[PDB]
Amino acid sequence: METVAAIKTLIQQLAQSTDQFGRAEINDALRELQYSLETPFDTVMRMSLDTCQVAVARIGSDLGLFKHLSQCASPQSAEELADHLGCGRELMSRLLRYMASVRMVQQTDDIKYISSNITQTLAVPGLEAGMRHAFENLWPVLMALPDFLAERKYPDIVDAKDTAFQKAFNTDQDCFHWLATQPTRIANFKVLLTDERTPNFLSTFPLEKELGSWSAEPEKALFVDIGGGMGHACIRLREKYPNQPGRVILQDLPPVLQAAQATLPLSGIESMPHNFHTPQPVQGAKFYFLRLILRDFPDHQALEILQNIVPAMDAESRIVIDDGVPPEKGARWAETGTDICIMSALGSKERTQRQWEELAAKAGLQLQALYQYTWPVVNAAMVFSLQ
Amino acid sequence: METVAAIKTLIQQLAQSTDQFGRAEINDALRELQYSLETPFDTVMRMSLDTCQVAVARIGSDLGLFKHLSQCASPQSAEELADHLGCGRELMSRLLRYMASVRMVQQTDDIKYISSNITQTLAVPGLEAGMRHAFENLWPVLMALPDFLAERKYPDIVDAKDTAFQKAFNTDQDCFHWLATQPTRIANFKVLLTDERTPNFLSTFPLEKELGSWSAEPEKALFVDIGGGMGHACIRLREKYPNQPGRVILQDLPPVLQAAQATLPLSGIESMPHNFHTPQPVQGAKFYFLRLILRDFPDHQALEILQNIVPAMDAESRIVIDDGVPPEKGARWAETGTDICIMSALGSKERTQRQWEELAAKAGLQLQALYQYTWPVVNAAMVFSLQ
Ligand SMILES: C[S@@+](CC[C@H](N)C(=O)[O-])C[C@H]1O[C@@H](n2cnc3c(N)ncnc32)[C@H](O)[C@@H]1O
Ligand SMILES: C[S@@+](CC[C@H](N)C(=O)[O-])C[C@H]1O[C@@H](n2cnc3c(N)ncnc32)[C@H](O)[C@@H]1O
Ligand SMILES: CSC[C@H]1O[C@@H](n2cnc3c(N)ncnc32)[C@H](O)[C@@H]1O
Ligand SMILES: CSC[C@H]1O[C@@H](n2cnc3c(N)ncnc32)[C@H](O)[C@@H]1O
Repeated sequence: METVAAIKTLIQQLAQSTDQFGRAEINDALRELQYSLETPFDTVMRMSLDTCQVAVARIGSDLGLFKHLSQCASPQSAEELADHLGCGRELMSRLLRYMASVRMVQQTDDIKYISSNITQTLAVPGLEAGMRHAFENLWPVLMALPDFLAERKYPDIVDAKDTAFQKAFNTDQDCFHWLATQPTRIANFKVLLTDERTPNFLSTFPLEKELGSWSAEPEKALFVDIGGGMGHACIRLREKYPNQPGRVILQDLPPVLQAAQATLPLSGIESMPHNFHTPQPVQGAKFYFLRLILRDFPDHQALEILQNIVPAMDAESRIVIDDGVPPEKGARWAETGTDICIMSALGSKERTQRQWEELAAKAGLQLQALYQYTWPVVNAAMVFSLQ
Repeated sequence: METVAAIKTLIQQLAQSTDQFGRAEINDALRELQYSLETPFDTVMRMSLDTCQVAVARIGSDLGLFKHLSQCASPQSAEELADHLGCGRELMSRLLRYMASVRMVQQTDDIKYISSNITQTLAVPGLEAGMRHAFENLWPVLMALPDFLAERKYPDIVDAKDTAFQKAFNTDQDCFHWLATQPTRIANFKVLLTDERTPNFLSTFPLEKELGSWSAEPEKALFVDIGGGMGHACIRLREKYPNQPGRVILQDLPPVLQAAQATLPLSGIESMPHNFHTPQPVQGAKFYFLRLILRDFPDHQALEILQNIVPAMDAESRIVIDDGVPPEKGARWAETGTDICIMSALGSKERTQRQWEELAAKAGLQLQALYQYTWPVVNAAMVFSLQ
């Protein structure tokens, strides 16, 4: 209709007028409008059928469909794609019709297919690995959660070894120990670590202000990236602040450090094997950095991780927790759905600012500053000192 | 910000101004805009987390939360709901924060909780049963589909006994036969049958034109509702055309007829046990009516269902197929996701108009008229005659 076409034009123009945070606000508003305007039948159909997207994306990934379509220079028929990818022709046609209906691909007026933005996204290895993680790891845990809670009379989940994960995968191990026995899941996780989120904390972190008159002499450490994965934070730090002296150290387990060597700069960033359940070896660093680490642990274990760092700190040292800080009320779906998932798989939780401060106070830490860098979903670098 | 509030105001006014079909078009446009404006990370987070809605709706149903909240006269704290419903207080608080973020409930400015439109929807028994069906029946089949297809080198699914269902539930039975052996699932399906879709075919079906000079004597049947469930079509027919002569007959299996007695009118509608895989007993009826029946069967079995009716027809008899008629191109998510689901569970498929005509021609039937009654997703009463 002319009205819906005009709605689309105006929302597209408003989205172009603003920045990425304004666009995120607009998208959340579109979701709220959808939910408020759907009929009861629509609500049930949406909940029933939006499930299809993850399974169908998993199939397209298995087939290599999104990568292939992303590199195509002209629209492709369903028969061409089926023959190229080794898929039944009718199966491929039905899959593509569904995918086009949810913009996973685009369907042309002559019933051929081209890449959409979502096609290109699912072709990126790290983002593809995120979707595959949702299918193979998250889905079974969420499928097990309702009956787990029912059988246990709805307990408050507090223990990584006693949550829905153990029911879903028929094991008594916690998720992290179980994963070490699953090579294909490990391989997918290694690809998942190559995804770099944007924006990052350096977009708003006032580094020179927080540094003050800290001296890197004689040979002190500026930045210790604890569980840093591929070291993206270290790389971006050296990129934005190339002249700031001090050691920059990536700490992780040996297999992921080995994976990180391929893309690490030739010099300037150390790779130090370190298990963050053991005392922090680097003494007196300016910043001990924990990005998306503590969210994966219940309070008692997250506390242990902080307690292992505290003895290494001097008066100028800071622990920087870079993580989600959802609000007391009005939290968005992308910071509450995470909470349900990490509850069900890891026994952990999202933490408000007050909850972060309580946890850190148990380690003897005090919040000095908080630097938000995403909106409306809150990710922030929280700077803690001793006392 | 102010912009988001203005978008909501204007879209709400436009939605109020139009009818249900215009609102459905607007909602589809809002979904398309959301998908087109999300970031790559947003896409993966959405696919990862929208899954949570079905699991959390199942938990809320298990707790009786939506029915309870729907009958509350004031906002309720999370502690009050937890204590009343027998749920851990922190678990209840986290569940409610997530539900509020996806409008499954509403959160007030003082962090209490009231019903939303979706709360009320999930409190309705038939719609609740739809959500429970999505969780317990659809989700396992979709979880099994990618590896089923991979192990079988991506076959065209054509057989109700050889699809993802058999892997999901570790059985050689087809879905309907297996479900008949599962009493709790049967009970849920009986509640699901009490949901009546709106609008229905009588909103556009020119009954008097199709009847012509047809005579109901001697004791002939006007309308035979084959697999009619609770008999809603019979009830609405008698309601809209109370003076039209001719028997009106609800045909289904005995347990469903028994369930239907509670809500059936005291006179005017016959309850006749009949299995639609067997020859049709009522001879020379004007309309043999099949609503949302044939979509659940692959072509050879749907053909058998029609062939069991054809010998009962005289020259004035018509078979009326009331079902989805998705377009050749540009089909919507609510008529393609259905296709993927019924492929994976039942071996069946959605059918375009041309595919319906091919199938019916195998039974000796010819399309006379097609009366659409929903938009933009196509449901239509297709009228077939002999020859
Ligand atoms: C969320 S991932 C990567 C987060 C990373 N800081 C980032 O934002 O780029 C968590 C990281 O913690 C690492 N890790 C898990 N257990 C660890 C342990 N016991 N000691 C050190 N690192 C660990 C993983 O190998 C992984 O690289
Ligand atoms: C989609 S449901 C209800 C459809 C119904 N026409 C309506 O629109 O409400 C399918 C119906 O077919 C019935 N059914 C399933 N197998 C049947 C059979 N073999 N013979 C007769 N009815 C059957 C079920 O009991 C159910 O009522
Ligand atoms: C976008 S990739 C991260 C997504 O997967 C979920 N997730 C990530 N890592 C884990 C993990 N180790 N265990 C359980 N869920 C996870 C998070 O809720 C998020 O939605
Ligand atoms: C509102 S319920 C409609 C849903 O029922 C689903 N469905 C799949 N198999 C069956 C079945 N055997 N019985 C009833 N509904 C089913 C379809 O996928 C559709 O999304």
